[PDB]
Amino acid sequence: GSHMSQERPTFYRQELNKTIWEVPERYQNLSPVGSGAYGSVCAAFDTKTGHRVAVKKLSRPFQSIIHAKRTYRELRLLKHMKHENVIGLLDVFTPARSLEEFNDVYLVTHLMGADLNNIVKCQKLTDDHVQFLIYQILRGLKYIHSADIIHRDLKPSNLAVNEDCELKILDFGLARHTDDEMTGYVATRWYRAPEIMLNWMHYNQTVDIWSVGCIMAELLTGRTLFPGTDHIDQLKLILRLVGTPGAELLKKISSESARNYIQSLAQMPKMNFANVFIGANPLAVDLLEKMLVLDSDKRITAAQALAHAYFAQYHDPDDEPVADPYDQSFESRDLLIDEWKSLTYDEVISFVPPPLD
Repeated sequence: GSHMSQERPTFYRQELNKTIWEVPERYQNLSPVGSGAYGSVCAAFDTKTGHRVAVKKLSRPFQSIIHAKRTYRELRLLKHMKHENVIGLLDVFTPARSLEEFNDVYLVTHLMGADLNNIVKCQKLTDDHVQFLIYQILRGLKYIHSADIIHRDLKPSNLAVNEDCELKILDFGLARHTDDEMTGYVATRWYRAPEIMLNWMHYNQTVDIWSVGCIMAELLTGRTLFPGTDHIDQLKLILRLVGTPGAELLKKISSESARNYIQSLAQMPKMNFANVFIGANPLAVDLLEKMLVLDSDKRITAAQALAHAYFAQYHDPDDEPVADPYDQSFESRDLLIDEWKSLTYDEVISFVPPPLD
């Protein structure tokens, strides 16, 4: 038996954050929470499940061809990610009755309550919290990478945490397929892998591992590991810890006109990690040493990291699932702005509500 017919939900309008929000009657009790450059966010009561959700309104998704393509890609990635430690798409909708009426896009996700920044300011985390937090990031990351995707912007504000210390990776705005000639700018300075900052090489998924290292270091010490004030300070901060790279490694990671500058620097050896993270669990220190290396070919992977002894209390190889490969073929097409928009419209319309369990 098949459905011949579909019933559009009933929508209602109200003013929130200086604009009219128009959402299905399914969502009630909307109130603003978050503000960002691209879309305002409201908490809401999801009458379908009885749980609180975040509703993000996108009003500039197709402003330009660049915006439009990025919106399409991001929605496909969002629709793809189904994993406990990765943000899921509970719903996506538009009030538009047709493609011609289409502009605003609303995304609905779980409302977590805090991000990792919040958590850090409110406590010094125990080694157990750290184990469990980083473990979950890595479990989510193994899944994301197995989809052939690089997150590219892991940082505390992109990590949602609840009261029970459960975590989800947020924000796929900058995420890309590994095989891309990378577009988009990762603006985050403190958590960004050196090879990305140098903008010289086609980098790999281990850029996200670097980020995890910076985050873990920060959870252990209670302060940002590499809080550079600019590109130069950021570099010197990093080389101080990890030691200046051999000449060979240099060739691959920087342009000559950068390579030359680096060499211009006073050379420094790799620091003793135990002294930087004094009183940290020795296993944690060992793992940091495997993450925070300049050579991306030697950097430990997510799947490897999960099997590291530091996670012995949590590691379950039978419960660390992988994804289907993401198909990025449409993103090689050269399309006009309206065509990227029509494609996005298709993705919104074809959205399949997750089952209730």
